[PDB]
Amino acid sequence: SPRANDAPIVLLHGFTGWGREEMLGFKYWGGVRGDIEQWLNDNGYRTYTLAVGPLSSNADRACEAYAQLVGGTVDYGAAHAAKHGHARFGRTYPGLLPELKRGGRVHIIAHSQGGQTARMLVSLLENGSQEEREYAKAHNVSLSPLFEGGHHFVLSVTTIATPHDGTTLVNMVDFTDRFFDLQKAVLKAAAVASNVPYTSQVYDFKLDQWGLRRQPGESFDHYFERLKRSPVWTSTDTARYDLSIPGAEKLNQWVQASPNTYYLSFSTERTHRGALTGNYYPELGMNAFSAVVCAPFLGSYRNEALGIDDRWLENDGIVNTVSMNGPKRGSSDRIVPYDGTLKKGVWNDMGTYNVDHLEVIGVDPNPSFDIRAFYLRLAEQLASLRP
Ligand SMILES: [Ca+2]
Ligand SMILES: [Zn+2]
Repeated sequence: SPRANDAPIVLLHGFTGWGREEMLGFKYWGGVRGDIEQWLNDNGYRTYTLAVGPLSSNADRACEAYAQLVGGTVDYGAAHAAKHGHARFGRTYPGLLPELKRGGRVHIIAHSQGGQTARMLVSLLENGSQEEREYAKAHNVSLSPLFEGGHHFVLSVTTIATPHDGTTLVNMVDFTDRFFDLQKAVLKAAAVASNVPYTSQVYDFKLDQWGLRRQPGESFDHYFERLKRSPVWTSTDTARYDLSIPGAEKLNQWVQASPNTYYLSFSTERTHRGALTGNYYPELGMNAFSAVVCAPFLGSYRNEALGIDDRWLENDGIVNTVSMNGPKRGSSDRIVPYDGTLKKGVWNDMGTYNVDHLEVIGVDPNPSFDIRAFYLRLAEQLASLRP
């Protein structure tokens, strides 16, 4: 497979994922195994890392990704912003790859939620947003080029353990919510952290658009009343909604595979099936948090009404394996098993790997998994793609 393009690679993390300047240099992409970006760069593959909202909707993360790539101030869209009640504009970036404005292409490699974000970015680049176009013209406000349509700079999207159909882990959270609302707890924690010096050097929640921080002149009384009125607490404009079974399908109904882009999917499992129940159980070696908290639910929760059947029980500790090969629920995308030749406009299913959600990015150890070879082989396939 000879090298047919020299397009750069960008890495795109999933839910909770953090940038290279965060977490004391402990890399999301590589974890305890090393630095994946550096492995790629060392082997002749130009690679950069994106850092978007760890807890934000794919829509918000897509706009952030766009800005970080070509440069400029993040623009969530006037219509979207009005609808969800958060700021329209966000952070300002100088641009990682302005060449993309001048005919350059890029490969995106994404993990978990990042796969949803990457699909959405491609859809927005290709087709823009009709709602944002109409709103801008109707109200006479500016429009981000992201919503124009007619941009084609993404050559490939690779997803690793992505919940294209959602994960039933959100269903567990729906149950737990009755006694412990996890979304609200995390947001309250982020609101506190926003007021504490230095914390964002360790972990940057990137929730500026909700204004969780006390503003310069603001009394605690004003602040508290202002926070009480924020729509953020019960918003569906979050990663949680997009990761859920209903939310992922909603995403799938408009975010489709572009005919100009190669899509690769990698699936993951770290479980074994019980002979009597057909339930799936975490293998020894699965990271402890997933093994105790998530895997038991993922491997036993059924909802025949929703079409959550026995096929949903195999998992990698965070996401149901069947969700990973490509979007299916509410989707018209085609998914084909890899046959030695990568095809445009369809999901190339590259197979299922016996590795858990965190092991596949090296955050959890697994000496049996040759993670270097995994990513270098992937880079070689992407470089083989004919533009
Ligand atoms: Ca492990
Ligand atoms: Zn938003």
